[PDB]
Amino acid sequence: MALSKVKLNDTLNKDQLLSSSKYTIQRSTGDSIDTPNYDVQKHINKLCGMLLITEDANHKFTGLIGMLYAMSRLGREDTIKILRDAGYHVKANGVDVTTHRQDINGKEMKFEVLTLASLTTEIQINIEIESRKSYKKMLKEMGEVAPEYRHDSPDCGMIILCIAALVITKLAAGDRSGLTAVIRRANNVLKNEMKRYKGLLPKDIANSFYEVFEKHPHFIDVFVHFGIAQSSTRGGSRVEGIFAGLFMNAYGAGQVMLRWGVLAKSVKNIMLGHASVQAEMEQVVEVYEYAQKLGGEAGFYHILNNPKASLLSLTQFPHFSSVVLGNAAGLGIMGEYRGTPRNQDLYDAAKAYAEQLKENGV
Amino acid sequence: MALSKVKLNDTLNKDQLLSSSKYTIQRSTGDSIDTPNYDVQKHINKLCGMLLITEDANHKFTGLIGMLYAMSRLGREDTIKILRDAGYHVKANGVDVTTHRQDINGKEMKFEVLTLASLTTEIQINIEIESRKSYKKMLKEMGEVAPEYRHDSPDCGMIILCIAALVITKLAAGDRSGLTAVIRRANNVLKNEMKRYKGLLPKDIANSFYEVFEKHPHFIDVFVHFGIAQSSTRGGSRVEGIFAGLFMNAYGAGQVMLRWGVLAKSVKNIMLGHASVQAEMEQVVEVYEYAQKLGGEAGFYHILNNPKASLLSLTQFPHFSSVVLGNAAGLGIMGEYRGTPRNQDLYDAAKAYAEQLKENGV
Amino acid sequence: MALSKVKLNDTLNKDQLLSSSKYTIQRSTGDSIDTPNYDVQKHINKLCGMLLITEDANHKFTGLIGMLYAMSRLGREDTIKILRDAGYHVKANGVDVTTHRQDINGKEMKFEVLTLASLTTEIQINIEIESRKSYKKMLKEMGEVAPEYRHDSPDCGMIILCIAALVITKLAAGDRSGLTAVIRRANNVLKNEMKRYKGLLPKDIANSFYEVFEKHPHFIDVFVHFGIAQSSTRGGSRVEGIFAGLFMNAYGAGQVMLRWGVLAKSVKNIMLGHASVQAEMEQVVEVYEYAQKLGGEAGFYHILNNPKASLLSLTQFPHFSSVVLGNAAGLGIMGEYRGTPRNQDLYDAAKAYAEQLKENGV
Amino acid sequence: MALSKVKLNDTLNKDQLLSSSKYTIQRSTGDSIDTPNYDVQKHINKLCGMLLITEDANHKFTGLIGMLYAMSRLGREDTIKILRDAGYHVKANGVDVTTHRQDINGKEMKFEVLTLASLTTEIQINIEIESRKSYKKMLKEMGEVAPEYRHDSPDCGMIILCIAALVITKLAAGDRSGLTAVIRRANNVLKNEMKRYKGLLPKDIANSFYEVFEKHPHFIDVFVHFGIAQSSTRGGSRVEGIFAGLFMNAYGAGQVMLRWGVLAKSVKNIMLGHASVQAEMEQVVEVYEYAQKLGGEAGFYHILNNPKASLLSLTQFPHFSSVVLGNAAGLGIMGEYRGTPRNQDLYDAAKAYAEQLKENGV
Amino acid sequence: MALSKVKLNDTLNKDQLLSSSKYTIQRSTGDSIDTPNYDVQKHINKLCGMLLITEDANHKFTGLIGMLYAMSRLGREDTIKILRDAGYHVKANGVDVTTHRQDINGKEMKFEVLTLASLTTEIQINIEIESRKSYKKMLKEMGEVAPEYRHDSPDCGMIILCIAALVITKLAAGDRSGLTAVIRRANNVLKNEMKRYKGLLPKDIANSFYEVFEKHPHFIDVFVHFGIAQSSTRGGSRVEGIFAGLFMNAYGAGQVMLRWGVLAKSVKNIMLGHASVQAEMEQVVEVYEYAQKLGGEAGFYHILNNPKASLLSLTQFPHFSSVVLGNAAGLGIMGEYRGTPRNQDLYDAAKAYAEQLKENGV
RNA sequence: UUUUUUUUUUUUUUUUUUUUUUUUUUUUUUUUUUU
Repeated sequence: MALSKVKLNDTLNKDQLLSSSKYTIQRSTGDSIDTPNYDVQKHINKLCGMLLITEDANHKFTGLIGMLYAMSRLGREDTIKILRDAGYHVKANGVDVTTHRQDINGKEMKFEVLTLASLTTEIQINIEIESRKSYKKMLKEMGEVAPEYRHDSPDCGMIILCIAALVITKLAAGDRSGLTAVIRRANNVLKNEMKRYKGLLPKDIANSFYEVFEKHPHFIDVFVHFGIAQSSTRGGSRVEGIFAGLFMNAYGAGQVMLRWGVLAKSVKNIMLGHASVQAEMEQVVEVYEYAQKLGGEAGFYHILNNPKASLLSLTQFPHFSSVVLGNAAGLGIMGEYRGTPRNQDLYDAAKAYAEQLKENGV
Repeated sequence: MALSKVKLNDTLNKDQLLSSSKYTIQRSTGDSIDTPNYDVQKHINKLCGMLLITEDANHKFTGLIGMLYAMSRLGREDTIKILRDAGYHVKANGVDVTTHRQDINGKEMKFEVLTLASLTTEIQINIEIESRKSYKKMLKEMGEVAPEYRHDSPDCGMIILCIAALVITKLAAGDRSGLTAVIRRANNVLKNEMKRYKGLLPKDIANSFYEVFEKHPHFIDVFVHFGIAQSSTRGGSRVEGIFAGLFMNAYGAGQVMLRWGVLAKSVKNIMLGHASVQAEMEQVVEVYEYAQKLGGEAGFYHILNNPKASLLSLTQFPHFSSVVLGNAAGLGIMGEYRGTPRNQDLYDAAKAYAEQLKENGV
Repeated sequence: MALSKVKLNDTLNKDQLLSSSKYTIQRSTGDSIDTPNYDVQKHINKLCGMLLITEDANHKFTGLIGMLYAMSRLGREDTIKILRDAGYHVKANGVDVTTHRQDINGKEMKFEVLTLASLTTEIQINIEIESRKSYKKMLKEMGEVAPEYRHDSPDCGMIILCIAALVITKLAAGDRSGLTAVIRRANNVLKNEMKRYKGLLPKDIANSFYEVFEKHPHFIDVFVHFGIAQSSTRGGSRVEGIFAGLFMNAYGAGQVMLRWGVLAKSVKNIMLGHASVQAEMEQVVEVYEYAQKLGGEAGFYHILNNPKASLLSLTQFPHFSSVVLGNAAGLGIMGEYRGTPRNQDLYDAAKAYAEQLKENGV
Repeated sequence: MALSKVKLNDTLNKDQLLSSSKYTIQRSTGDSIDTPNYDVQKHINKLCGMLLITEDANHKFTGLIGMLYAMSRLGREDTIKILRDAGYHVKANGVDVTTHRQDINGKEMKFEVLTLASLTTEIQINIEIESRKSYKKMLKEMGEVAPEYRHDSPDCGMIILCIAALVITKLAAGDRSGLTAVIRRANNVLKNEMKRYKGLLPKDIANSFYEVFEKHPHFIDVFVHFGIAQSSTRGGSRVEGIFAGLFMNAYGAGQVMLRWGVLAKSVKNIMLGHASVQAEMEQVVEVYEYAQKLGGEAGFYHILNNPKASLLSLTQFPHFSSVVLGNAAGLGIMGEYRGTPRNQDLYDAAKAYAEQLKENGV
Repeated sequence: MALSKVKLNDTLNKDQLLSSSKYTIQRSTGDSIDTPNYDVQKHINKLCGMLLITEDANHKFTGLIGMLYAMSRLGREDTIKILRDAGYHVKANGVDVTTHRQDINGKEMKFEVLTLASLTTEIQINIEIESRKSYKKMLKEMGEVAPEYRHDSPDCGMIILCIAALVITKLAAGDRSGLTAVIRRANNVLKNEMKRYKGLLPKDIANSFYEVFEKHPHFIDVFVHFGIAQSSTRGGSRVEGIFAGLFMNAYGAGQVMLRWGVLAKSVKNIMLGHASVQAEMEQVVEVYEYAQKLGGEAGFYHILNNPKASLLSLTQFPHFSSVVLGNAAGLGIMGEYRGTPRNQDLYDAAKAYAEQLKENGV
């Protein structure tokens, strides 16, 4: 009857507001960050292969190198386009290949290097020298190495970006907490690669990536759109296939409570007949409809500092949050989720109901 | 049938009337309030950092200083634009950096200061001296301070503006009543900051802000639009993140009764079958439609002296107001809302119904 | 079918007729009523403050003084404009500040006074003397008065105009009947002001205002447009905000029956199925449409002698009027509305239905 | 299809014909009827006040006197203009104030009188003498009379013109039939006036007015336009409002059948499905459209001998007239309307239907 | 498509033809018919009053006398103008008042008479003598007669012209057939006049008028334009309104079939789907458009011998005429219209349909 | 060929207004596991 139209869609109104605000704040530093093109991908892959075959190398700039691989795989104009869509005021320090001369210990030698505002030909040739030394050492004691053991093979950048995906998985919390689980998974898979190569320091690579993402954030959006584009394609090697599964596994972070609530719904937890949640039913329905409307680009918000993610938190609905938490904990799956309820009574009640309901499960 | 068009939209008619009145009253004082630009933000941030690291400093002009930070972050032309939209007759006393000479206790020293019609180089250098003294004292007994303990770090203005948001939350009542809850929340959060710095007098900062807002009101609109613009952006630090959540938490003040009425609706309180509210159903529906039409810019009205807010008060609908109050109190959530009903009988009846309905909740 | 166009819009035809009549009657007295400008507002506010702080003063010309405050706040040209729109033939006796010399009891003293065709410097200095005497008396027995206790504060004219709004509320009846309710409300609010000052004689002020409005009517339109303009603004204090709520509360006088009819509609009173009102349905619909078309400037008609208000009276529809009256009385809200129905049977029937319907209200 | 344009608008054709006839008949008597101006209004009001305060005076020329008041309130040029628009051949015997000398019973006294072609200074001084005598008698037995009891007050002419409006109400029939209802309505109100003054002979005033309107007709148009102009104004008193309501109540005389037909339509009387009225539907629609087109100046036709009023009579549509009559009589509101139907069967049928439909009205 | 322009407007072509024929036939008798002016109207009215008050007078020349009254009311120049527009070759025998001497039975007496080429002073004085005799007889047996019983009153000519209008009503047939209905109506009205006077022989007056119109036709056009001019005026009495209504009632004679066809259309007679009338639809539409174009001066054609009236006869459309006749007769309103159809089958069919449709009328 | 009957219009009731009433007032950052 007439009551049905008594409503208030504060969420939609906030959305409209933040979408149309008429004003803007600016930093506009004016940086001149680099951007390569399709050409130097081969040199970069060879470099990553050297840095992989070499043992115990200081995997410091590895995350940077992988981001450069990504930008080269993408394209100058496309990178610039997404950056301008993101709203930046930066420039394109074009990259250029060149030879470097160095009288190494009484020998003039040619050295393939790239001009950059962040790299140094010194460390480049150091890397190349160490790779050459341990590579000839590897040639010793067997006579020859396979093609799948040398820097020339093409899967190196994808191997690094797999770890990058493992890190962007847990960057939601992003406090160097999930490093242990990251290492655990990276050893659970990639065993073939860990035996085929040796310059694999997962902890060091992850720390490097953490530093990179903590300082320069725009690489986040870069890597995101790169992974999305790579997934949409159907081409690539075995590593590219695993990479896509890993990347997509990190969909929908900072949104777990919604799915757990759907879970407790599908289990038919009795406690939802309580008036204290039957009230909030309306608003929770409305936010669910909002998420359904947004559809695709919904899971990657909390990855970023996108301000519209705060809407999708049921922490403001304490009774609902607490009952869902109690249900999931009674199911014995909330391993170490450092959350908290509000109505401890409802939490304990739902937990007791669930554990009672499971043991007598036919 | 024919009865459906018997209507009278007094609210819309009042809206049209006040929108088009043909006349205006003016004060037009002719003040020459200052306005900085993007340049001096660094000096101001350093100043706020000094005033933060220093202990037990008289946080008197801190609210003013934060407003100056805000105007500098915004822009001269934008501030002037919003002021003219607000309908002011003021001028732009441009700010200028300069050095000040002072033979401090037998030593001529240079002193970074800004010409202003509100500030004094004397108190500026006093602040700087006190900061330097306690900073070298902090350098004692440890040997060195971290970069996150010195005035040079960039989060100071945002730290102050967080408290500013906590204050504009309760400025709706605006009688220095919510100061206790403000302090409570400011200690519930910002514990990291309270340990990282020491010049934190929340009560004093809040009193300063109260004085500032009580005297000069235009800073209200300034701070509002500033927070809105900052929220719409996404590029920010952790402090900028917390600030946006805090600011948005103060959306929709002086409108709580609408949401509580929606609550009592969603609970299906039996008492709304009463004819004495079935009558007023029409007008309450109409005002709800008006609010839905206005959409976004609806919650910030009561923050201001905007005259159109008086429409959105259901106090003129006594039966509806009383039943909603009784329902919410029966739910045991109306903590200390100093309201009053009219039909005490309906109030008590709804409260009894609700408390009866909760205890037997399955 | 063809019957739908059988119609007769006597209301619209009367409207057109009275709008275009080709002739006019004139009085054209040729008065020289005064008009100040923005300058003397401060002196007038100080005068009102004196007349407020002084005790038991004969609040005789207070309504006149408040109207002068209003004209000064408005502007000479604007007052003249609205008067010419109202169709007057008066002149502008310009006001001028000056000093007056008077050897008070052996002392020559200067006296701030304004030349006027209504005021006298004698009574002006009498007021000032009494204010000074009781002000120094107030300074006794405490040592000092606060700034919010002296004539210098700026809220005096608004304080008077609040009572003016309370009076123009009930001026529709305008027979000195609502004075009791006026006093009741004026004591229900303004308690802070009644304790902060003492020259508050609400009955005397109201009688003064009644005399003023009974004699000079043009001040009615003046005060109306003044209140409208003040409400549209936002820059104001507590008193200014209260004033606007009070003024707007008097919207739509002599039109209560329409809203009560809407009420009885929303309650679905069974008696409207009667043919004796199903007939008049058409004309009542038409007048409702006329009111909806006029929209804003509809509620202030009965305040004035505007001749077009007689249309908006359902007294000519006796059956409808009587049923609405009976319904509202059965709801027990028609307190003392000295009205009368025509069909006493329908009146009693609707009342019985309503009271039957309320007691069994679920 | 093609049938829709088979039409014949005899009404419009008659209208065009009578509007353009090329010829004219003339009487052109050449009278020299008087016309005053704004000056003598005060003397005339004093005279009417004398004739009101005096008891049992022969209210013979009172209607004439009121018409003179009206012409004085209007203006010489305006009266002449409307008369020439009406198509007269008369002159303007200008009025002039003067003193008259008369040795009353051994005393020479001055007597304010006006030269006129219809008045006599003798009867003027007789009136003044009688007023003076009973006025001093009224001064006896109380000591003093109020200002609202003497001839000097300004509402006398309006008091007379109220009765004039009551008479022009029923002048449509204009056979001295409605005198009883007129007296009843003069006692329904004006009770305050009947107690405040005593020279009130409603029957005598009405007979005087009847004589005046029966002889001189042009005063009809005069009084009409006067009332219209007075209504359009707003500046007035209680008597002025009363008068306007009374005057407008006489709008639309000799047109009641149209409104009663609209009534029977809005009730949905079943009998209109009869073919014998479905036929005449077209012409009745056409005349209704004609009336809607004329709009405003439609109700005052039957007041005059304007020849175009005969169009707006549904007596020529016997079936429609009879069914409407039967419906209205079945509603029990056609009190004493001395009409007649044609199809007595349809009349009785509709009456039976209506009375059947009312008693079972839910 | 192309077929729409296949047309033939024989009616318009005949109209153009008869309008422009280039030739003329003439009689040009050269008569010297009289014409009075405004002066003798009073004498003529007195004469008619004598001839009315006198009993059983031979109302032989009464129609002539009334026509002379009409010409006197019109004007010499205007009569001559309309006659020349009608295309006559006559002269103006001016009328002149004079006294006649006659030694009546031994008494020389003065006798008011007018020189005329049709009248005789002998019969004039005979009329006057008879009037005087029966007038003094009327003075007997009551003592005095009222002013509304003597020849001096002014309504006599209008009283005669009312009967003249009743006759010109039925002159369309003009075979002394409608005399009975004429007498019936003349007794249905004018009862007041029939009791107030006695020289009223309606049959004799009508026979006189028939003779006059049968012999001299130009008086027809005279009387027509006179009635039209009198109707357009408004300044009149009861007899004038009566006369105008009567005159206008005779509008549109010899055109009844058009209106009856419109009637049968508005009833939606099924038989018009027949192809035999769907064919003639075009031409009947065209003549209807022609009549609509002519507009006003359309109804008075058949009154005259104007040759253009033969167009407006649907007798040449036999199927349409017969179906309309059958419809109207089935409605039971074609009382005694001595017409005839052509398609008797269609006539009977439509009649049966109509009478079937009426009895079952809801 | 054409035309073809019926008929003046008006008629009752009635000024309008009339009550109650400033609004605000509470709590709250969000994220956190497994593949």
